[PDB]
Amino acid sequence: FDEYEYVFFDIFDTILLRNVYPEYTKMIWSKRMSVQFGDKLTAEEVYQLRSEIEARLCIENEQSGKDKEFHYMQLIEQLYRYFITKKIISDLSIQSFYDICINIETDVEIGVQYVDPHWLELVKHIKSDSRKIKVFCVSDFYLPKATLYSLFDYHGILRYVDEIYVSSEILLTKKSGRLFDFILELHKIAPSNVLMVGDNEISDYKVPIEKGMKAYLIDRTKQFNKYAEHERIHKINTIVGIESQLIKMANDFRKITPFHNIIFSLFYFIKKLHETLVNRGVKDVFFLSREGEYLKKLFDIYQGQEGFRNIQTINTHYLLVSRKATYLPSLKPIESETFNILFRQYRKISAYDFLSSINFTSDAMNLLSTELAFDLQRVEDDFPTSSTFQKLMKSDTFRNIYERERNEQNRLFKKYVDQFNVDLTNGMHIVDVGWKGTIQDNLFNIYNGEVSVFGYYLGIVAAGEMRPGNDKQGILFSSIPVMSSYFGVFNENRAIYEVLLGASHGSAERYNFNESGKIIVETSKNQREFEIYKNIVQHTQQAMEQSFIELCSVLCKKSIDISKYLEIFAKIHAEFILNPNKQELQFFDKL
Ligand SMILES: [Cl-]
Ligand SMILES: [Mg+2]
Ligand SMILES: [Mg+2]
Repeated sequence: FDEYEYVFFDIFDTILLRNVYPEYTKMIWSKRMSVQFGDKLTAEEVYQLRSEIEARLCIENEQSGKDKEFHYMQLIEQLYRYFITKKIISDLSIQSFYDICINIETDVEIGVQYVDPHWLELVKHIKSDSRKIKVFCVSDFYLPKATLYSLFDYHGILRYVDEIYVSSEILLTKKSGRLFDFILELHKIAPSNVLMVGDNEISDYKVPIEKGMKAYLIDRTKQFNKYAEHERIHKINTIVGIESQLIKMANDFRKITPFHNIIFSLFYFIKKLHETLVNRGVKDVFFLSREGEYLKKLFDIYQGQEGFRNIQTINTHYLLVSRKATYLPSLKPIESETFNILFRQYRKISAYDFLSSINFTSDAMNLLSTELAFDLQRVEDDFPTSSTFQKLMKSDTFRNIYERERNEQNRLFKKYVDQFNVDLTNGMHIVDVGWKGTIQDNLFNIYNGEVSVFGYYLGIVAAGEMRPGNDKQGILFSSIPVMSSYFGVFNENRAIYEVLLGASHGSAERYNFNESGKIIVETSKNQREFEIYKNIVQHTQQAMEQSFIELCSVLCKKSIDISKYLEIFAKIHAEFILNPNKQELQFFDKL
């Protein structure tokens, strides 16, 4: 050994290593900023704008008596110029625009960074035994010192470091050597009492040796080869071999569970849905029972696999709703209600069917049938023109129970929603499989049009009562206004989505309070639907969760627009709908 008072460590590719090549973090930040601001600019246009500004400040700071370097606030101030002149931002000051910027990049770095385990035992040795050595960090970088304080604290290594010196705070670099002149002068260090340790031969050895310090150059040929082949594959707008990679990933999953490969469609839905919610500025989203239980499960996972930590993170809830629970409170007063939504698909029904669809109780059913001398069980060929329907509409007992239970369920459901701590002032944002968005039409009526409702569906084949304030969206496929690209692929045999997206509980029936006044949603326990999930759907739901993670490690933390490869997902989907092999068909009939 010699005898050093200070050990100076380079940061990047010395202490912190990246899963991606270092330039890819500005591309990922570019894609996430393009989603952040309304897709006004593409992921590549914001990235080109960052390049043009970064190399601009380098040349400008160079010939201002400073060194070739830029502070992060200088980049953000210029970005605020282009954004506000091109009308990309609105109601956004410079300070809040900086917050979104620095939080995307801080989460981006956190997602791909990892500390060198060799550096950990090393810095532990330095910070232990007995003789007291101080540990500094000198890095040529653009992020503020407070940002690298955050990263080191998050990695749990800031306890071994005593100072952090970044070229962005004083705009002096290790390359020019002036940053060394500043640290040695301020701290009053004798050069020969410093051991510099880094990966660059110029900035971490040649210049330190010239300044009088002892230096050690560690080898990174194995780490920079990993960056070399990763840059071969991941560019700003493409990933080479992504088609064969997905298709190969789709050949080995097929025997896991029957119809295991719709998980690729669900990943496209989850990834494009998230872009749409963040683009719309959505902070709260509701997943509808019961098909939405597994959809929320995958959406909560996805945000965790993308590294969303402090920005572009969405709170998700679970709204216990069913067609039956949401239709009654949405109706008009009996003087105007025609029940057309119920009569457009069901006509050959019984009074028991009708009184259950408008969600009457068995006591009301056992009183109306008993009072009006009709059979509750008897099914009619045309109920809207039936005698029993004409009897009910005229009966005052019906007319009493109708107004009482329509206004109560409306009051009880609305206070059930208030328990979720969501401000419907900006809008109620809902996600489901759908096809039609029936429940959404009910929800919008329940609030009497005072609440803007936004629907986001896996697929949409029927518009229903779409109108201003009642908006619907088909993420994977839609027929509004026109059929979207590859409509026939995902619409064909679309029943498998309802099968594989079963929930663990019963269907939502009605709303009432518990003991204290808090609203409890009663569910109908259908024993055979419970057995289907427990013994079949639940197992395949968790087997697809694992293949969903592997799709995440290949498609999360990238700069790609997922919509550019919908054809690849349409390809994979068709290979088991246009040719579903052997027993997969018999599994479909069982449930
Ligand atoms: Cl450096
Ligand atoms: Mg370095
Ligand atoms: Mg990692």
